[PDB]
Amino acid sequence: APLHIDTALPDAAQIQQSNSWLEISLGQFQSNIEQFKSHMNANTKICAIMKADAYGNGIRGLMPTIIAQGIPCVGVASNAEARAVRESGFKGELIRVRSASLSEMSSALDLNIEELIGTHQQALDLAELAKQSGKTLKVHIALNDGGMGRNGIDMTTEAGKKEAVSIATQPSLSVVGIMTHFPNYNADEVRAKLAQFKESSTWLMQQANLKREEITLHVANSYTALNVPEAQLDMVRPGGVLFGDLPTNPEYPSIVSFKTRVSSLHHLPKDSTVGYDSTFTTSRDSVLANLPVGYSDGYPRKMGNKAEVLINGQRAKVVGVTSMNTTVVDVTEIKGVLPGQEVVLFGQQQKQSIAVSEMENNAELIFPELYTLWGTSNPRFYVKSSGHHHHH
Amino acid sequence: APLHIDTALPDAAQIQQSNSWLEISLGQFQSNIEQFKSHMNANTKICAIMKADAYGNGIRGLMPTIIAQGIPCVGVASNAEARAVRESGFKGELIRVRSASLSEMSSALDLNIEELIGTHQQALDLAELAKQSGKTLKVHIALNDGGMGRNGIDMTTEAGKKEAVSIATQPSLSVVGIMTHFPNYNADEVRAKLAQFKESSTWLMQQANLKREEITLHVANSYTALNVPEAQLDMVRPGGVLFGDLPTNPEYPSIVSFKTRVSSLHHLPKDSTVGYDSTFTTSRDSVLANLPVGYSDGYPRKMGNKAEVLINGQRAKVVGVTSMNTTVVDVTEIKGVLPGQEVVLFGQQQKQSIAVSEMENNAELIFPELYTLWGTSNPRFYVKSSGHHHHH
Ligand SMILES: *Cc1c(COP(=O)(O)O)cnc(C)c1O
Ligand SMILES: *Cc1c(COP(=O)(O)O)cnc(C)c1O
Ligand SMILES: [Cl-]
Ligand SMILES: [Cl-]
Repeated sequence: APLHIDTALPDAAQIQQSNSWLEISLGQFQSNIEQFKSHMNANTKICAIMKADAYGNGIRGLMPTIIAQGIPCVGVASNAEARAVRESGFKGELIRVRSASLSEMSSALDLNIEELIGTHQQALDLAELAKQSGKTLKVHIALNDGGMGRNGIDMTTEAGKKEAVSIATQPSLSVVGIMTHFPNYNADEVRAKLAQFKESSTWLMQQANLKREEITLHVANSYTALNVPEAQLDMVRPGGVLFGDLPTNPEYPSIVSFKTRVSSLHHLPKDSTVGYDSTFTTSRDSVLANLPVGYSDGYPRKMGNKAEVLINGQRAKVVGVTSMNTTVVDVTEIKGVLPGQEVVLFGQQQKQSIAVSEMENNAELIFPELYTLWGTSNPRFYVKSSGHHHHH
Repeated sequence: APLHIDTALPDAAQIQQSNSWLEISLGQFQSNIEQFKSHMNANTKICAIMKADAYGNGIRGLMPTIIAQGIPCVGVASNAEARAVRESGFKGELIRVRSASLSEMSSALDLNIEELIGTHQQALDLAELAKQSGKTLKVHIALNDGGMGRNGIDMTTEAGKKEAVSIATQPSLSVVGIMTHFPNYNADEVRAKLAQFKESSTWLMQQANLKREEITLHVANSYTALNVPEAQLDMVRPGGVLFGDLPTNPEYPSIVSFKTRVSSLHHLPKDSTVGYDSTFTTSRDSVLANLPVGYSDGYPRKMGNKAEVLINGQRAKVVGVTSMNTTVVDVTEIKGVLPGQEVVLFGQQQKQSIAVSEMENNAELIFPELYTLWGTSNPRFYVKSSGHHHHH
């Protein structure tokens, strides 16, 4: 992960001289949050999950919305993300959503992170950091009832139960949450595992003399929070749906668009090869648009000869394999194309749209594999537009 | 591409609290440059190609070597890269290796870039920038003899020849180079296309009254420079081989390693699922190492259930699909594993090594697709080690 998340929001001139960039719809983000909120039970609260620099969309540009919306908790993965969240002025609960090294945890003490632990050694290490800093550190215990086999303690054996109790009774730590996480979007499996989580967490709280009313039980990602409402419990952990990436729930549109512009227009006669390995050959006299985007910007090699981009409201085929920095598009039958025109690589333009399913099939990746690396490799511009006195 | 390339080189403490990072062997980079140099004809010179933030390896950390080695020319793609090169103090020739938008070219005027043009409109636009800035701008003309169908002017038709002459005779520009680029590593095809390039460039120089001895003819990437030596001409453009990524020439080892550390060690009984979609189930009581690296750091989802990582000098299988931020490894039969130990995701550790071919097969990507995004998504640490008074 990036060591530092750049502090400045790109301005319009900076975007103008960028090769490619992300346009983030702040109004769509606001709307997705409000829509999500409308489905949450009275007794739950929201922890907005902002790992991978807010799913590529950018923590620094999005935090003012999180604050305005009064969201009480934010989740992150890296220390740089935790810093960006605190630097926005956010004074709510900040949780880490993964296991983190002792070095990570120690360097983050001033950020007031609630770490996520699933092993005795993590508890011992944090207890020592607590002792050395003259305080009690707040932690969440990850349980393995969901079957992720990832950050949690499995309690299906005597040894696992014993280890869980040791975690939960560690001197110098305050257990503020107990959680699990589900591996798929199968509502019936989630319900079965939720029941087991209730049993395990109840048992653990009894053994460790924890007080139920002081513990936040949380298990739900975006899918679960909306589609298994009885799993909302004390707190939900939506990430993807806020950003409009919950495949089961298309009523939350994606907030991200990936754009570039036409740099130059080149005339190539019939029977001309394009790109490394000469995988495409023109069948007619052609006009090709040269775009200064390639796989080092996160537009994969596999897009070549498969994907279309949008130029002047029309679909144009990407021809030849993508280069490291450049993509070539066939604009022979698109009229009105000129250098400098905006190109949509993912998103909408006039009446055309590139679907997520379209991106995934062409890239042979899942959508978050694309957008998380878009976000480390391109500047973000936060577009704010609607009608009167309204966000979207 | 990133809007700004971070100015500071990560220090040791910063790396210690990073989740994952790249280790760049500066001695190997130095050695690759010196070895490459030893094969260059007396009459050629080197333009080190540093696009995509030096192929993920980092312009800022590598420029002092380029300067010490007296390399006369550097190539870049983005304005941020051009800035990072000039900010190192480099006062040699700086060329752009792709078509760039008018907005990019205009904002870069103070960087003294020699742009790469293949269309009349680019020539007209640059001539106007030259006029407005009260100078003559230096340019390279890209010709399409190599058949990339990308940044160049195709001259196989009367219209293409006429356009090439218009580019080459544009008032207020100084043509300092004429170039092409080859689409594959087929030495016989390269030789045939080289002959055609000589014919085309000779013809163009005659028509535009250019003086041969004032023009740098350049056609060779890494492969071509080493394997078709008659194509070295006046200047070569090696990128990949300097960084140790020339598949045909394994005698230039890769300079990059991708690392993380063991965050936590988890006991999971037989018949336990791991990861989203539960694609792996333990067949025995297991100990799993939780690593804080995932696909948002550039370690792809496809690595899961395929790849191995190196821990304590031993290969360990990645189990379950990679998460956005976390990877799980089976260390049941690896002794000596402890939290905090270094993990090699790509590179060497003791007597073990992960091959490039291994990475490509598992990721289903070509190597530069991996490392360019590693470099936008992780800090770089420049390791300097050898024996006495020597770089490597
Ligand atoms: C990322 C993640 C979330 C958010 O998941 P979505 O499916 O994007 O809503 C919540 N909790 C944990 C532990 C996660 O890793
Ligand atoms: C990137 C590129 C190079 C360097 O290519 P390698 O195969 O990495 O040596 C040289 N010239 C141009 C025009 C390029 O695009
Ligand atoms: Cl988990
Ligand atoms: Cl080219």
